[PDB]
Order: sequence, then C-alpha cells, then structure tokens
Amino acid sequence: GSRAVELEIDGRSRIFDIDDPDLPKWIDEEAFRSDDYPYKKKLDREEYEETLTKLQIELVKVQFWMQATGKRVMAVFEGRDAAGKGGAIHATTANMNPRSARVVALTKPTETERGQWYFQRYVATFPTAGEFVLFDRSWYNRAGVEPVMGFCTPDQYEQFLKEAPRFEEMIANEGIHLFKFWINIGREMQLKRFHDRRHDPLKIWKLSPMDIAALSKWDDYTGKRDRMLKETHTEHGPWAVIRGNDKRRSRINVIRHMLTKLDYDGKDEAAIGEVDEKILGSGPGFLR
Amino acid sequence: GSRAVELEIDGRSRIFDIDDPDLPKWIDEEAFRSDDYPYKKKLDREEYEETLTKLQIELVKVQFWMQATGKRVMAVFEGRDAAGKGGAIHATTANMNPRSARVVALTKPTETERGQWYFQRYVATFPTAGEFVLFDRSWYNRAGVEPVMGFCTPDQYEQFLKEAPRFEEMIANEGIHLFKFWINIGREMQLKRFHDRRHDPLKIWKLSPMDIAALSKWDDYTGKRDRMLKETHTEHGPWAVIRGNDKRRSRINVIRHMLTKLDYDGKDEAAIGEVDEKILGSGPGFLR
Amino acid sequence: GSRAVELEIDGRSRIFDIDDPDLPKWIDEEAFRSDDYPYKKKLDREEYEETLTKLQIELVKVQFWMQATGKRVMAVFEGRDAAGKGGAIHATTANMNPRSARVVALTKPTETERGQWYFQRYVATFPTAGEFVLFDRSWYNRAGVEPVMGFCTPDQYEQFLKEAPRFEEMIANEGIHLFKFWINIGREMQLKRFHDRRHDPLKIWKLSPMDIAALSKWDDYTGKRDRMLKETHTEHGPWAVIRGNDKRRSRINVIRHMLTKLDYDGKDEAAIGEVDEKILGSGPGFLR
Amino acid sequence: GSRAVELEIDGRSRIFDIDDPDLPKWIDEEAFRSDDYPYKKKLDREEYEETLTKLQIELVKVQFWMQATGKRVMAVFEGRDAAGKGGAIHATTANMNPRSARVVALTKPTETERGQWYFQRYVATFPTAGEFVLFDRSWYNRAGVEPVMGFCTPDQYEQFLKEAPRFEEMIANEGIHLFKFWINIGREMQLKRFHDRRHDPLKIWKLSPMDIAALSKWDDYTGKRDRMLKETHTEHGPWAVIRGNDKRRSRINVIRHMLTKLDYDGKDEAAIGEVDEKILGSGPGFLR
Ligand SMILES: Nc1ncnc2c1ncn2[C@@H]1O[C@H](COP(=O)(O)OP(=O)(O)O)[C@@H](O)[C@H]1O
Ligand SMILES: Nc1ncnc2c1ncn2[C@@H]1O[C@H](COP(=O)(O)OP(=O)(O)O)[C@@H](O)[C@H]1O
Ligand SMILES: Nc1ncnc2c1ncn2[C@@H]1O[C@H](COP(=O)(O)OP(=O)(O)O)[C@@H](O)[C@H]1O
Ligand SMILES: Nc1ncnc2c1ncn2[C@@H]1O[C@H](COP(=O)(O)O)[C@@H](O)[C@H]1O
Repeated sequence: GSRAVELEIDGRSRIFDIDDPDLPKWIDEEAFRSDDYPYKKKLDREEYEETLTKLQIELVKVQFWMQATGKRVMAVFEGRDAAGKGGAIHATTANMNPRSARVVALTKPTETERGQWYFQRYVATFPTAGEFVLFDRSWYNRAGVEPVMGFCTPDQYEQFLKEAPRFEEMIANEGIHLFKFWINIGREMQLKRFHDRRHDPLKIWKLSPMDIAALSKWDDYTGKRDRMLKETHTEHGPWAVIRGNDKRRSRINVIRHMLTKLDYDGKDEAAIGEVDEKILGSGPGFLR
Repeated sequence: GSRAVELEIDGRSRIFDIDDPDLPKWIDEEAFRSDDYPYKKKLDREEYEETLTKLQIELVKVQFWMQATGKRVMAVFEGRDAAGKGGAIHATTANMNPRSARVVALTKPTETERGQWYFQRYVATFPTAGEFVLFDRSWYNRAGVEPVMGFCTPDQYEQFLKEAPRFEEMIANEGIHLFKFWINIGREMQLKRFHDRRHDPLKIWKLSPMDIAALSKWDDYTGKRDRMLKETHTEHGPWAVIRGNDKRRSRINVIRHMLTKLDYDGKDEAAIGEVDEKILGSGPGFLR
Repeated sequence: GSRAVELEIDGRSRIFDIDDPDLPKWIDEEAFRSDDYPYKKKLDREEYEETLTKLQIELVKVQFWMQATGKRVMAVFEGRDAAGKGGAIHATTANMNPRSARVVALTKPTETERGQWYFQRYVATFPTAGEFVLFDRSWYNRAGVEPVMGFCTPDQYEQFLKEAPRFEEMIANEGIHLFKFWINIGREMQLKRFHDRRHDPLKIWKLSPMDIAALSKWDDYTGKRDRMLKETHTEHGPWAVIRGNDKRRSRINVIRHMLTKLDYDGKDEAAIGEVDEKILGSGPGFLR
Repeated sequence: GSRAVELEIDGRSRIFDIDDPDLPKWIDEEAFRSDDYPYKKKLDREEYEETLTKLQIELVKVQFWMQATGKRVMAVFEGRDAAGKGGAIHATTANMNPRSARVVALTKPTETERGQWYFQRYVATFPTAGEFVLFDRSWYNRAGVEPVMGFCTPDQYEQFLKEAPRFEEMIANEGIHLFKFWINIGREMQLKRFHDRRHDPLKIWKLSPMDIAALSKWDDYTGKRDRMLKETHTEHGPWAVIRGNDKRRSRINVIRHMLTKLDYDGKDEAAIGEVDEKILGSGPGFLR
C-alpha cells in the first residue's frame, strides 16, 4: 500500500492502509467503544429522527424570537478531523431560513489576509440583528491545524491562545451569544471514518490532504486540543465538549445545549429533553 | 378566518383561508394535476433517493473537475413562490464541499445598496476559481417580487429587463457557466404548499408576508414571469423552465440538466440518466 | 437672523450670527488666545513650510521602512468641530503613496451596520502589511457626536467607553501602532472658523448641520471630551492632546509625535526636532 | 552607474542614468517641447492657482448638486508613467468632502481576485448615491502595465479589450457619469520627471520597480496606448486625451472637461472657461 502508515496504538504496532477496501478487525472492533464511549450501540435511525424533528421545531421558534428581538447567535464547530462538524451544522440549519442563518466556511488566507490581524477576516462575517452564524472551523484553526502543520509560527500560536479569550470577551460583552463546540472521536473511530470516506464515492470529497496527514499526527493534535480547551475555556467563551463517536447523539446534544442556553419565546422544555451528560461536558476534564 | 381571501380560479370564485387547518377539496384534488402536469402520481421516494445518490456522486466528480481546471458555475433559482427552490439547492449541495460550493440568499437592500448599480451587490458574490455559487433568488428579484409589490419603480423594472441580458453576456464571456432555473407550479399546488407550510411547525418558517401577499397577486406574477422569460431568455443566458408540482422530479431534472451541460472529468452518462422533456424545457412558451 | 444663536460666554450673553459676513469684535479678538493658547502669534508661514517639508521627508522614510518590515500604523483623528482634523491628515499623507497610506472617512451606519457590533465596520478598514491607515473621525463617534445628538442611547454610550480600551488592547497586542490625536481649540476660535467656512465658497462644504447644532452644545461636547479622554487614555491606547488654535503648529507637532514614536530606519533626529510641549500633551489634565 | 539603460531616440543611441544627479542636456532641452507640445512656457503659477480656485468652487457646487440629486460620477485616470495622474486627482478632490468623494488605488490582485472576473474587484468600489469616485489607475491595467510586464496573458489582454466597452455600456446605462482621462507626456518629459523624482527626497516615493522597467519599454507602451484608445473609445465610454507636459494645464483642463459635461445647479460658464483644445482632445488621433 502506497499510502499505508505505521501507527503506535498504545505499545502495539499497527499498519493502516486507507486504500485497502477491507477494514482490519482492530479498527472494526474498537471504533465505537473508543474514547471511553458510554453506549454499546448507536442510536437507532428512527428515534434520532423523531427527536431531531422536535429539536428543529424548537429552533424555528428560536429563529422567530431572534428576528423579533434582534438577538444574535454565533456557533463555532471544531474537533478531531472526521468527527462530524458539518453534520452538526446541517442538523442545526436544515429547517432554518437561509436569509437569517448562515454558515461560515473560510478557505486558506490570501496574502492580504495573512498580513492582517488574524481575527479581521472572521469579524467580517459577524452577525447583524437576528442572524444565526455557524462556523465550519473558526479562528481556532490557529490552535489546531495551523501549528500542527506549521502553517503558523510557534509565536503566532502562543499569541493566538492569549488573544482568543480577549476576542470572545468583546463578543460576549456585545451581547452576541457565542457557542463553541469541540466534537471529539476516538482514535480508531477516526480511522474507520477516514476509511468510510475513502471507499464511498459520495463522501470521498470529505477526505483531504490534511486528513491523510492527520493520520500520523494524532498525538500532536491531542496536545493542541488539551492546551486549547484549557487556555481558551473562559466564562465569556465556554467550550462545550462532545463525545461524538455516535453522530446522532452528537447532533442531538449539540442542539439541546443551545436550546437550553437560549431564553427564547415559546420554549417547550419537554421537547428539548435533557442534555446527555455522558455525551456533552464542559471545558477541560471531560475527556480522559 | 381573519386572513381568508376570495380568489378567482378559472372562472369560479373560491375562498382560501390559510389558517383553516382543513384544506378545501377543490385544492387537495387538483393540486398535483394542476398546470397541465404530465404525471398521475408522485415519483416514488425510494426511487428518488436512489437516483439522487447517483446524481450527487456525479456532482462530486464535477467539483473535483472544477477544482483542477478552475472552472466556475453559477446557478440561479427563481420561480413561483413555494415552488421549492431551496429544496433544489439542498439536493445539489448536500454532498458538496462547503468551502467551494456556497449559497447566496441576500436580504433586502440597505440604503447604500439601493443607490448603487442594482447588480453591484450580486457581483460581490461572484465565484473565484473552482467555485459553484447557487442563488436562492437573484437579481431577478427586480423582474418579479419587486415590481409586483412596488419595491421598485416601473422605470427600474424596464431598465432591469434591458440590462440583465447585458450582465449575463459578460458572465458568459468570462467563462463562468450560468444556469438559470424557473420552477413553476400550478395555482392549486401553490395554495396547498402554503397551507401545508402554515400548519407544520417545522416548515412554518418557510412562510413570509411576501408569500401571504402573493396569494392575491397570482395573475400579476404570471405576466411578470412571461415578460421576464421572453425578454431575458438569450443565447448567453438561457432559461431552463421546470414544471415543479412533483418536488422529486423537479430536483432530479435540475441536477440532470447541469450534469448534461457540463463536460466534466469522469462523466458517466448512464448514471446521469436522461433529462425528462415533459418536466424541463427551454425559454418562453414551454409553460402554458 | 434666521439661524442666529444666543450663547453664554462665562456669564455674559453673546449673540453669534454665522450668516452675518461681519465677525464681531469679541470673537475676532479672542479667537487666537482662547484655550489658554501659549503663543501670541501664528507660526511664520515660511518656517512652517520649511519644517513640514523636512517632516514629510522623514515620513517618506517611514513609508519605506513600513514596506520592508511590514509594520502597520493606524492614526485616529478626533477633536472639536472645525479644529483641523482633515488638515492634519492632508499634511501627513501629502507625499505618501496612495496604495499603502489611506484615509478612512465613513458615513452614517446602514441599517445592517447598526445591528452589528459597533466596531465591525471599523475592523473592515484595518491595515494589512505595510499600510498606514488614518481615520477622519473613528469609532470615537460614539463618545462624542453620537451621544450629544442622540444618535446612540445612553447605554450604548457607556458600553463604548468600556469596550474601546479592550478594542485597542487587541490592536496593540497585534503589533499595529495606534496613534490617537485629539485636536482642541478655543470656543471663540471655533466660532471664527465656522464663520470663515460659511463665507468662503471654497470651504462652505465643510459646514454641516452637525456643526450648526454643535454651536449650542459647546459645554456638552466639553464634558464628553473630558470623560472620553480619562476613560480611554490607556497604556495600550494613549491619547495625544493638541492645542490647535494655530493650524501650522498643530500639523507640525502631530507629525513630530509619530516620527518620534516610530523606530524607523533613516530617522534623522535633527530633522524631526522637538515636540512642542506647549502644544502637544498626553492624556487628560493637559487641557484646562 | 548601476542601472543605466541605452535607449534609441529616433535614430540615435542615448544613455540615461537615473542615478546620476546631473541631467543630460538632450533631455532638459527637449522635455517641455516633446510630444508636439503647443506652448513655449509653462502656465504662470499665480494664474494657475487663481483658475484652479474658481474651478474648485464649481466642484463644490457639483458636490452639492450630486448630494441633492443622487447623481454619481466615476473618473478614471491613466497615462504615461509620471504623467501626473495623482496630481490631477488631488486638484479635483482638494476641496471636496472626503465622505462623498473618494479615490480608488488598488494593489496587485490576490490569488482570489486573480480567479475572479477581472472587473469584480472594481465593481466593489462603485459609487452609491451622490458619490464621486476617482480611479488612480483602473481596470485599464490590463491594457497597459499587465500586458507589457507579462502579468496577464495575450488571451486575457485581447479579452479585456473586447469586454471593457461592454462594462462601460452598463455603467453608462445605469446613469453613472464615467470620465476616462489619458494623460500623455513626451519621452524626454518622462525621463526628466523620473530623474526629478529620483533625486528629490520628498518625491522619491513616486518611483517604483514598475517605473524603472518602463524605461526600456517606451515603444511597447506606445502601441498599447494606441490600441487601447482605438478599441475602447466608444460612445458610452469616450476617452479624453491630454497633452500633459505642463501639469498645470493638464489639471485645469481635466477639471474643465468634467465641469462642462455635468449639468449642475449654479453652473457659471465664465468661471469654467473654455477647455483648451490644444491640450485636451477626444479619442484616437489627437496624439502623434
Ligand atoms: N496552506 C494552508 N494555510 C493555512 N490554512 C490551511 C492551509 N491549507 C489548509 N488550511 C486550512 O486547514 C483546514 C483543513 O483544510 P482541508 O482539510 O483541506 O479542507 P476541509 O476543512 O474543508 O476538510 C481548513 O480550514 C484549511 O483552510
Ligand atoms: N421591502 C422589500 N424591498 C425589497 N425586497 C424585499 C422587501 N421585502 C422582502 N423583499 C425580498 O422579497 C423576497 C421574498 O422575501 P422572503 O419570502 O422573506 O424570502 P424567502 O425566499 O427566504 O422566503 C426576498 O428576496 C426579499 O429580500
Ligand atoms: N444620523 C446620524 N447617525 C449617526 N451618525 C451621524 C448621523 N449624522 C451624521 N453622523 C456622523 O457625525 C459626523 C459628522 O458628520 P457631518 O457634520 O454631517 O459631515 P462631515 O463629518 O463630513 O463634516 C460624521 O461622522 C457623521 O457620519
Ligand atoms: N506583480 C504584479 N501583478 C499585477 N500588477 C502589478 C504587479 N506589480 C505591480 N502591479 C501594478 O502595476 C501598477 C504600477 O505599480 P506602482 O508603480 O507601484 O504604482 C499598479 O497598479 C500595481 O498594482
């Protein structure tokens, strides 16, 4: 295998060939149970849909209340590569008005942007009255992919970790409600999903040069993740941390978290349910 | 009862009360067959999803070919209110990369924009290399909703009809491939969809005072549609015109049309299928 | 007089008619010496031109140093209406490259802009590598003209005073050198300059309804000045405060200040000269 | 002595060393009379200022009329390097309100801009109601500096020549008044000004590597000028062509031309005077 990589999965030497259509047993058997996942089987499709429908009905109410009051929301999505960021975003926006809820998904910075204040091109996307803005990756590029891949210098990395709390304090002081979600998955789950994307012609667009590099960089991402959650989890900018091995439970609890934190007119606490504390936690210390 | 309207439906007076949860039989019985619709029943869902999957797999190939060549695509979506243009956009973008495929859904112009060249704020959204940009409504606001609702003057309307072909001639000469889709529905189908949206807590966001006002302005929108298709169907900017009573057949044939017109790498004509000529036609005079 | 205003000049009732082409003696004879001005006559024109020329030669060096190193500079100009903000900006940019030094002169916020984070439209103007950005009025609109005329609420005013220091902390931590200049003049000098502009067909455009109304708001503007200087003079964003009764001395010492604070290659200490401490001071308490 | 270039001056080899402080007599003696210049001596300095003052008083009237009517103006400035475009722009804007009259001086395109429609980044600077926008260079980069220096391909060059008339047809049809000014100078005048800029510490910022390369490329620019004037001078976008050897006469007739073409309230034709038809002509053929 040309793209096959060697990996150290706790003392054990493993080879992963993403192009091999056959998934080996040590990934197949451990993918769902990795990352101390609390559930034995994934949430059934029809129970997920019944619950998600009820949650999206509540988000329609949220949007109506935001147009009426002018309230603005920003929701940041980050995590392990292949953890399910885009799916949590689509589950949130599926039944929202595209003229008042929009997704930010920026590309690599231009020469002009690289010479700007790092946050400038993100401020350009900030919401006006009533808008719900969701970030498919965010300024937290500089706390993960950029230092791991050397797209920013160590000093730029250290600088970003000191400025992000200041940036988000202004956001919160302005009255924009800022959500930050870190969607985690276990190591073998990431391998399984890279394999799934590689061998599905409908999903192979999800598999980028970055992800193939992320394979040998698991521990470095772990370090950057831990460092980032500990140093940028502040009162003004709290991190909600998700065990995301089950995409369905991930999406449901992301949305439950936002509904509970918003004091929107018409809110039906029965339809929201409870955030599963086994799936969604706060700040550092949630992931072992 | 507070918003019931009296309508003239092909010679007879009819009452439509959108807030009445019961749909009148004269709407429910005629909605699907309205607008000379060529089929007796809905396309089967399972068949539709199987076909949509093959089309989205081709759209992955399209996006790969656009990235490698730099080719750019713009897809304009217009039509009768409630004809499902957002549904056609989601079916196109569901498995495309949000960093290279994006949706434009502008809100009403600010005072600054109203004093600008009408087209300026649309040029601001134009694609860079490899981008696929989809317009959920477009500069064709000024050929429909604006003149019907008096948001632009008649001089401004007549000016737009003359200037849009010149605008699209420059788009086409730049080598951006411009698709324009008009999705039609029959009058009874519009009422049924308005009613369904009003009484579904998940879809009530899809209604707006613009829609509410469109109830009493059917014949006005008809003439604005005819005038616009006549005056702005050109070689450089041709209109693809859709009988959209069946949302599944609408979405499939929209995507098939684009796949047929794009000469992309890896194109599988057997997977694409044939554009259904009973559903998708060209220019003025296809619809009655 | 159609728009004559009655004023109280230290317990004495005075009447100022700006449309009267005759300036009264009490304005003409006290204009230059108001605000405890330290010099008895205005600076000799030839000496001013010789000095400004040397100073603009140093600014040429500054611009070359900024292109090579990438250093970015922002210069904010606020003051009494008619104090000479544009003249200080023109003296600074007269021999600078328009592609790397630019002036920001925003108009009143659009509806979209009013629903945004107040600072958003100002971040959009921030410099990329090498750029010198000057603000002909700035975000400090909300600490002066906006509360005085009621274009913002008391709550928005108090919020700005808390947030402007945090905003400029981020600017300073980014390594953009931010200058802030308050150009003060005496009351009678303001009256004289309004009069001069009213009766000069070349300068009448400088007279706006905001200035006509400022005629009666002298004391209100005084309090806003004092409050804003004390609460937004910080280590990260220091205020330079200028006695501006003499436009020539105002322009020279503004530029001297910036030349002294920038550590640019080729700095000719002898060319810069001494900042006149009788003209330019730091922070509150300089004016009285 | 480093970057001396050999030039062919109508049958003779000449050496020009821009770094030599002494200017050769063959340049000095021919500079003002070059380009079939029709006057023996430059315009009297005090007479120029008196005329310019009266023209700028007329431009105040223009601005007030544009504010009241919403009328918009765009003024494009191109010409030989060192012809004085920036000087003509400052003479127009010196006594205009910088909140409604603004200068566009774009830098080289980003990667993103290079993948866009060439005109898109210029459309982003178009005027809203009442604005007067001046271009210090324009989209005509692609008919001059870009093809001469190889920053665009021949296909892109030919495409621009065909598309610029279509672009300006839409500008004119929109009711924006578009002026295009080509400021020409003689070859020895250009060498003289280059030499003057190089050896004046106040103006050396006016030189660029682009200017240095222009030295050896005079004949290329001559053809590029003539092609552009022939192919893009149209009814909707006419070129005003200036003999600019005397910068005072260039500035005055540029402004006179605009005042003549604008039907503004309070127009005083005696103040405007007559455009000097020996200095300012129309389209190709005016220049040798
Ligand atoms: N050369 C680069 N410099 C800075 N950021 C980059 C660079 N290349 C990729 N990125 C960013 O890293 C993140 C991951 O990139 P990629 O995997 O290629 O696409 P996606 O995130 O959509 O899956 C993106 O936000 C991307 O813009
Ligand atoms: N006052 C207005 N002036 C101009 N355009 C308007 C105005 N109000 C609404 N519109 C436009 O009419 C179109 C239909 O409005 P709406 O139904 O709310 O959007 P949507 O397509 O998402 O349902 C939108 O493009 C909207 O911007
Ligand atoms: N209605 C308003 N709301 C907010 N700001 C305003 C409003 N009107 C004027 N301003 C601002 O007050 C400042 C003074 O403007 P003005 O005196 O009218 O003209 P200028 O600043 O060009 O001399 C400007 O920055 C202006 O944008
Ligand atoms: N590498 C480049 N590519 C395209 N345009 C450029 C490039 N370099 C300079 N220019 C443009 O050429 C013109 C001359 O530059 P300057 O003399 O520096 O004003 C300006 O419009 C520049 O933006």
